Amino acid sequence: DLVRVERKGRVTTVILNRPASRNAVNGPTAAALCAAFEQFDRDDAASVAVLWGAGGTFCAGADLKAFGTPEANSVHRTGPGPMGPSRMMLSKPVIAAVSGYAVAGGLELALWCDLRVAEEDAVFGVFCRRWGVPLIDGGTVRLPRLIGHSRAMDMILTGRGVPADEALAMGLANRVVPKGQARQAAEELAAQLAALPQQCLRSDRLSALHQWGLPESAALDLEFASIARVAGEALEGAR
Amino acid sequence: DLVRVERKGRVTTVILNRPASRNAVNGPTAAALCAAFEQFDRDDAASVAVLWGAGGTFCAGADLKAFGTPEANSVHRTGPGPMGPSRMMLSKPVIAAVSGYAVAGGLELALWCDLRVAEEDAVFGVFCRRWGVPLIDGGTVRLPRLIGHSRAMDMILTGRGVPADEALAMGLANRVVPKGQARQAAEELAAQLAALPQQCLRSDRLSALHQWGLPESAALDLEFASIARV
Amino acid sequence: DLVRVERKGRVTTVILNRPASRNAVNGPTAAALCAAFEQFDRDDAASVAVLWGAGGTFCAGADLKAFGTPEANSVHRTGPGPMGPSRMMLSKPVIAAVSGYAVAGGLELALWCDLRVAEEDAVFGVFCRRWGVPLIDGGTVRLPRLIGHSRAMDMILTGRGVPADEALAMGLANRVVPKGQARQAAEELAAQLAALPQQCLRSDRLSALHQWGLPESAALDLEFASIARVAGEALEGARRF
Repeated sequence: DLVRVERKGRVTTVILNRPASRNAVNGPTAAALCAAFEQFDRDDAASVAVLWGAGGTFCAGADLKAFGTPEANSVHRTGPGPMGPSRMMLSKPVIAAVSGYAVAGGLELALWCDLRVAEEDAVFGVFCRRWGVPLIDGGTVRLPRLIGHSRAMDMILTGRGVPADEALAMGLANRVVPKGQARQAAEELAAQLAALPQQCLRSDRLSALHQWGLPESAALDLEFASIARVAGEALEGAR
Repeated sequence: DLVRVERKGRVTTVILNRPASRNAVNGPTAAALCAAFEQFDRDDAASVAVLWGAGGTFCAGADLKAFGTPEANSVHRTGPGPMGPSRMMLSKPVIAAVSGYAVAGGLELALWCDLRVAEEDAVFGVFCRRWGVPLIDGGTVRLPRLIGHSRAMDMILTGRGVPADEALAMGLANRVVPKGQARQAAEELAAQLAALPQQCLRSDRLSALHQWGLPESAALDLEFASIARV
Repeated sequence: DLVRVERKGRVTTVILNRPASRNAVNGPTAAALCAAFEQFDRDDAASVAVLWGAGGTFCAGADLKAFGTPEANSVHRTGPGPMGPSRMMLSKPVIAAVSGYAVAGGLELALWCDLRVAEEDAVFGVFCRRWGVPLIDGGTVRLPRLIGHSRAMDMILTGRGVPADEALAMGLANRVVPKGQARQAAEELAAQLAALPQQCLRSDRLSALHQWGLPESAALDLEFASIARVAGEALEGARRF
C-alpha cells in the first residue's frame, strides 16, 4: 500500500511506497504518514524512527498529478500539513534515510527529520521552484536554521540540486554512506540512540528545537526544566 | 554618475561608480543607491537586481573623509541607513557581484543582498573594527544569521579579512568565479532566477527572511500564507 | 586552589585547576568561576578574558562524584547556573583555550565563550548523553546558534566526540593550534582584541548576541544604538580619514 511501518526493537521505520511516482505524496499518503508518526509518538516501546523511501528515491514532493482530484493534498491552516507530518513536533527523534532525490516537499520532510543520512548519489533540492508550487511544509523555516540563511537562500532561490557531498559540507547531510546503504546506516544510528538514556536525550532535543525564536533568557529557562523532567534518570547517572 | 543603473531584460544592475574612493559611499551616493533600489522594487518589469562595484572593487564602506562636510553619510534612527538601502526589505532579490574588497559598510551591503558571487581574489571583512566605527547597517544582525554565530563572532571581533575561498567554505560567498567575472556571473544567475515562476520565488524568499525571530510554530503559520498569495 | 586568576597586560586568564578530576566543576569551583568573571566584568584594566583548564584538559563538566556532598553543584533556576558563569552576559569577550576534552558542562562553558581556540588533539562532545545527565548550562541553546541546527542535533543526540579538525570545519573551533599551545595562542589572540578600539568592539559583540530571536527591523534598531554608545570613539575614528 502507500506507507509501511516496520519495527525492530525500539526502532520504527516508516516507509514511503509509491515508487511509480518517485514517492510523491498525495492526500491519502500524507494521511498514512501522519497516522504512522502519531502512532510512533504514543508508542512507549518505540524510541527512534527512521523515515525511508523505498524504490531508490526518498520523496519527490507533492503528487502534482493528483491536483484537483479527490486524492489531492489537503491544504488547511490547522491539522496536518500538506506533506503529512511536517507540522508535528514529535516527542522522539526521526532519522531521514535519504536515497536518490529528496526534493520539494520531499526535501521538507527530510528537513523535518532530526538527522539526515544520505547515500553518495543523493540529491537535495527545492525543485518546486521550477514549477511555481510554494514551500508550505516548513522548508523556508527549517532550511535557514539548519544550514544558515546564505546557503538556504541559494537553495531556495535557484531550486538547484545539491549533491550529497556538497550537502555534507553544508551540514545539510549529517552522514554520507554508499548507494543503497542509507536505510541500514540510519537504522544502526537509530539503535545506537535507542540504547542511550532516553529522557535526557529527549528533553535535550526538544530544548534545541524550541530555543529557535526565543531570547536566550527564556531559552535557558526552558532548557533548565530538563533537570526536573529527567531527575529519576540523572540520579541513576551520578551513581 | 555616483551610481549607474543598467537593465538587460528583467535584470537591473545597480553600479557603484566611485572607483577612485574604492567605492566608498558618502551621503549622496547612499541616497542614489536608495533611489535605484526603490525604483527596482516598484518596477513591475524588473525581477532581479545585481549590485556591483565598478573598477575592480565592491565597496569599502562609508566615506569617512566626507565626515564633517555636506557630503557626509546621514545617520538617523529612521529612514535610510547610512550606507543607503541596508534597512530595506525588498519584494525581490538582489545578487551582490563582489570583486576586490567588500569591507565595513561594504560588507554590510553585501550581506544585505540575497546571494553573493565573489571573484577568487575578493576579500570580505569587518574592517571598521580597526578604525573604531560601528556596524550600524545590519552586519551584526545579518552575519550571524548567514553563517552562524561562531564564525560571525570571529569576523566581527577580529575584523580579519576573509578571502573568497574561506568565504565559500563558511557559506558567506555563494559562488566563487575568476577575476573580472563577478558581474557577468551574477547577471547570468540573475537571468536564471528571472526565468522561474516569480510569485512563488518571492514568497518563499520573504518567508525565509521573516522566520528568523519567530519560534517554529508561529513561523510555520506565517509561511502557510504563501498558499494565499501565489 | 580550585580556580586561579592571572593577569597579563589587558588579558585576564581564568584557570580551572583540578586536573586530577579532569577539571570537573563542583559547587565551590563554580562559585569561584563566577566570582572571577564578575570581577573581570568590572575591572577597567582588563579587556578580554581567556578560560583555560590546567594540566592537559579543558573541563569534563559537572563533578558527579560530589552529588550528595556539601560540594555538590548548585542547581537553581535563577542566579548562577550549575557550571558557574554560563548564564552571564559579560560586557567583554572571553576566549576558550581548549586542550584535551571539553565535554558535557565543559562543552557548555566553551560554547558560552565568544571564540574557541582548540589544540589539534582536543575533543568536544556532549558526553553527558552517555550518563543520562541533561544539558542545563545553555548547550541546547548555544550550539544550534553557533553551528546550525543540523550539526548541533548530531552532536546533541549522539554524544559523539568531535575532534578539533572536524570542529574547525563545522565552525565550532575558530582556531586550531598545536598541542600545548591553546593557552598561549588564546592569550595572544586576546591581546589582539584588546588592542582594537574597545567601544565599537564591545557594542558590536553585544548587538550580535541580542539580535537572536528578533525580527530584522527591531534587531536593526538595537544595533543602531551603538552609535550613541560609541559616539566619542566613532568621532575619533572619523577624524583619522
